Amino acid sequence: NNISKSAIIKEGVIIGENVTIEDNVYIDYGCIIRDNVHIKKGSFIGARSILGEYLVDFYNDRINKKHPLIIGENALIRTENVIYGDTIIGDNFQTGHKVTIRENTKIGNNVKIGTLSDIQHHVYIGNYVNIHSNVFVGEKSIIKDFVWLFPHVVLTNDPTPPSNELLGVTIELFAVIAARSVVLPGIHINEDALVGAGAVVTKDVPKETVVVGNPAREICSIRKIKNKITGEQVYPWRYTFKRGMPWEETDYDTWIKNI
Amino acid sequence: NNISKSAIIKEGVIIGENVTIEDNVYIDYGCIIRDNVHIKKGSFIGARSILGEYLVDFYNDRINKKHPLIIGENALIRTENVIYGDTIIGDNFQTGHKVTIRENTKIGNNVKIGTLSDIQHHVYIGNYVNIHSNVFVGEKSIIKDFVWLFPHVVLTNDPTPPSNELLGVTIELFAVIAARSVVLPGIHINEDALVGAGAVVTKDVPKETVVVGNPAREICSIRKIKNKITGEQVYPWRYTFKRGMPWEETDYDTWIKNI
Amino acid sequence: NNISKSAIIKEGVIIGENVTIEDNVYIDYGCIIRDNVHIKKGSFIGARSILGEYLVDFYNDRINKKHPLIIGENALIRTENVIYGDTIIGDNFQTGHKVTIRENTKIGNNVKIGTLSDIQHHVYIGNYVNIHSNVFVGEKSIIKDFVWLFPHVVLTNDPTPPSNELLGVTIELFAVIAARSVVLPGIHINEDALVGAGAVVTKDVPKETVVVGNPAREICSIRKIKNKITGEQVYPWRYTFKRGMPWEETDYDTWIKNI
Ligand SMILES: CC(C)(COP(=O)(O)OP(=O)(O)OC[C@H]1O[C@@H](n2cnc3c(N)ncnc32)[C@H](O)[C@@H]1OP(=O)(O)O)[C@@H](O)C(=O)NCCC(=O)NCCS
Ligand SMILES: CC(C)(COP(=O)(O)OP(=O)(O)OC[C@H]1O[C@@H](n2cnc3c(N)ncnc32)[C@H](O)[C@@H]1OP(=O)(O)O)[C@@H](O)C(=O)NCCC(=O)NCCS
Ligand SMILES: CC(C)(COP(=O)(O)OP(=O)(O)OC[C@H]1O[C@@H](n2cnc3c(N)ncnc32)[C@H](O)[C@@H]1OP(=O)(O)O)[C@@H](O)C(=O)NCCC(=O)NCCS
Ligand SMILES: Cc1cn([C@H]2C[C@H](O)[C@@H](COP(=O)(O)OP(=O)(O)O[C@H]3O[C@H](C)[C@H](O)[C@H](N)[C@H]3O)O2)c(=O)[nH]c1=O
Ligand SMILES: Cc1cn([C@H]2C[C@H](O)[C@@H](COP(=O)(O)OP(=O)(O)O[C@H]3O[C@H](C)[C@H](O)[C@H](N)[C@H]3O)O2)c(=O)[nH]c1=O
Ligand SMILES: Cc1cn([C@H]2C[C@H](O)[C@@H](COP(=O)(O)OP(=O)(O)O[C@H]3O[C@H](C)[C@H](O)[C@H](N)[C@H]3O)O2)c(=O)[nH]c1=O
Repeated sequence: NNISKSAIIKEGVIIGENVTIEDNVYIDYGCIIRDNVHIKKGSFIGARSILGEYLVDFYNDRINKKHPLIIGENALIRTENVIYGDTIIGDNFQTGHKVTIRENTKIGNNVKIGTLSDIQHHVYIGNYVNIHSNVFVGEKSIIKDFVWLFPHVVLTNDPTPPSNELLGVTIELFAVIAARSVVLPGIHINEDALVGAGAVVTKDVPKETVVVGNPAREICSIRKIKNKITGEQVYPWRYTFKRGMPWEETDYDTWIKNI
Repeated sequence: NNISKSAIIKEGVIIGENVTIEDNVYIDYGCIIRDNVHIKKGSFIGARSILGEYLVDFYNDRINKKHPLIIGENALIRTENVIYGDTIIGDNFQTGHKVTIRENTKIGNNVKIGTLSDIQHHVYIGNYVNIHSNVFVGEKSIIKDFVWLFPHVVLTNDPTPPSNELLGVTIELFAVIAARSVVLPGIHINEDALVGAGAVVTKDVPKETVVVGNPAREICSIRKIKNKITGEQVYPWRYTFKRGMPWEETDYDTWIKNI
Repeated sequence: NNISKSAIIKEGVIIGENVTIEDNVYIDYGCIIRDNVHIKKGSFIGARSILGEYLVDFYNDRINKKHPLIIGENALIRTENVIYGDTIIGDNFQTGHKVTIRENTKIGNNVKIGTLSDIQHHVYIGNYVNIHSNVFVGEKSIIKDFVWLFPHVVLTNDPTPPSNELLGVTIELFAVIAARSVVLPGIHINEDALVGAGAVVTKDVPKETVVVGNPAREICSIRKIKNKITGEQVYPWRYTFKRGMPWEETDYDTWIKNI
């Protein structure tokens, strides 16, 4: 192991082998840090979380194989998060409570995953992605930058279950999936699209389009939407909302010029 | 601190500062009692729960600020509940497992919150409220006395997400929201209304009215409903159901005369 | 107690009385094994799980009554599962994380229950049943062999809530309930039926029938369904899918001849 003198490791913490904990990481009461886990500088790991959780192969003979987990700098991981090995999480990651993240998954920077969320294996999550409470993200899902998944959203992948050939969902830049929506396997949700709350999305959703219902149906251009309090046009949301975004201190247009 | 000699504190328990535990409180294995938490007499706190959980400001510099949490008398809090500071919970509170309750929230007396439920910040819950399994209660929601939220209900608050101006839902006295229903932001569910299972509630629901569907539509007066086993009129439910209610030992009419 | 010399009991484990742990059982960090729990040979019990969790009667006077829990051979129980007393689980059981299983419940062999699932009391689950992530199974539900419940499915039981007379759902052999579906009380889902994702099932679903929508409506024979990748007829699924099934090494027809 390699643990920094500035790291704060509370009691009850259990540490395995081939563990690297950088500078100013704080590991709260009772976490279990299994083998092959690397936590980058400045991170906070919440009470009782279990990092580098066992992949299936461990159970064959109870011998833990090597499946490195890396968590980027300055994470703010809340209590009891369970994160599998063979996964990579970028910088400035934040979570709510009791989140579960599987193996062979990649999560970008400045991503937020809320309480109870369940990220399966072989998932791709980009940067500045916001996944709220109890969202189910099935294997093979691809979530592009700036997408928002509201509470209780479920992204599926078996088109005619149970079957052998899975098709993951792809959610393109800035699309928002409102709460309690379920997306069917292999569907493409296009850029700046809006899936209304509770929808059952059975077909691809075209860019800048709003769909609602079971089955979801297109009701209009996202541009038609007016803020309910101020009467202003809302979407694309990048010009009306910037809390926690990279253009927070400027404006989208200037920011995107620079990138 | 101030801990009663009659309190039973199991092992693994971790206690912070400015903690007050009254008489005959029982704190099960491994709970973490962070600073500024007051647990009233007779309460049971389940294994591994974490009380007075850190608000966001702690993370600025890892210095825990003062945000008192008070839990009323005779709570029956199950395992692994996470409850934030700056919140008040009344007497005879009961929970299921792994419930999460945020800050700046107020919960009345004789309230029940089930397994996995997630109560966000700035929520108001009255008395004799029953929230069943895995209900998501968003910030600014106002839940009046005697309301029932069935498993997987989700109360939302961002009308055109992501946006800055939130509108909480208000659920009036005795209304029942059946399972897997989602309520849109700022909706008013009126007294004795019934939201049928799985509904997507997009408009206010008038008193004593039953709505179903996606989007929910009024189908009839709640009074039209017959018990499926006995054929008797069901609603208002206060005259047909009294298990755990304050008129349990009498009758509604006599009881309400007295209050 | 009766604990095998071959059992591996990690630290932090807490064991009560009248506990029997067979040969080659492995109990991971911090589990709490309350009284009257019998874990059969070869089982793995994940970190921080709590087995033989207290029934309601304990709380009367904080005296734990006798409600035996038995877990069959070779379980693979993941972290933080909470399992009540007065319940029986068969052999080769596997779970995801943070699953909750209530009392007076019976679970067969080769059953899988995923992350966050919540099994209430007085539930019946047969063999080779697959319950995926965050499924809510209400009391009195009867789930027959080979049934699949996809993420976020919810089986209800109070027909006109809150009421006193509950009616459990019955899911017959091999039926599949797709994700985010809710089934109303007392409904019968017949053999080899398919409930499409997100459905609101308000009426019995006839054998080999596919229903979709809110409220769910019959759209066709399950036999009409073609695999989306291969174009082949999918159902009954027993002839097209066999991963983890008892006819995995043979074929259904030969297998069922033998049983
Ligand atoms: C997409 C959305 C913004 C559109 O709502 P809207 O602007 O209020 O649409 P309208 O109020 O103009 O209603 C338009 C019509 O579509 C219906 N409708 C609106 N949203 C619907 C939905 N999610 N599902 C089904 N029907 C819907 C309305 O009932 C109305 O139908 P009607 O007048 O014929 O009876 C809204 O459905 C939504 O999803 N809000 C997000 C809630 C959320 O999840 N926030 C994040 C979590 S806090
Ligand atoms: C509101 C409720 C009681 C009405 O159910 P109901 O009395 O069976 O209504 P009916 O059986 O008379 O059916 C009336 C019509 O409305 C439809 N309907 C009933 N409930 C519906 C629902 N929740 N969503 C959509 N449609 C619904 C029925 O299919 C029928 O339609 P149809 O005959 O044209 O095909 C029921 O929907 C419900 O919510 N039960 C609560 C289940 C629950 O969540 N319990 C608590 C958790 S245990
Ligand atoms: C039942 C199911 C297989 C049928 O999907 P399907 O074969 O794609 O049906 P189709 O694509 O031929 O679409 C048929 C029609 O029914 C509609 N439809 C399909 N599934 C629907 C659903 N779940 N709810 C409502 N409508 C649905 C389609 O939109 C189309 O309507 P339209 O053409 O008039 O606009 C699918 O709904 C489903 O449930 N897949 C399972 C997803 C899942 O939960 N997997 C397990 C978790 S990974
Ligand atoms: C900040 C914080 C978050 N969380 C969890 C709760 C949620 O599951 C997840 C995100 O919570 P958050 O307060 O950061 O919420 P936000 O992601 O900021 O979402 C808000 O803004 C959105 C645009 C929408 O308007 C939404 N309705 C609002 O809640 O993280 C905690 O558990 N504790 C915390 O202290
Ligand atoms: C009593 C008890 C409750 N709980 C959790 C389970 C649920 O999430 C929540 C409420 O469970 P509960 O048994 O007290 O159920 P109730 O609130 O009594 O709801 C029942 O009555 C309602 C009218 C409806 O008919 C409903 N379908 C029934 O389950 O608390 C436990 O985890 N363990 C327990 O021992
Ligand atoms: C194997 C495994 C499962 N689990 C949990 C995750 C789920 O909640 C539950 C089942 O996960 P699983 O990988 O065994 O999935 P399966 O039950 O194999 O389901 C797959 O195959 C089905 C036919 C459908 O195509 C489905 N979309 C696929 O995911 O157990 C873990 O937490 N860790 C694990 O390592």
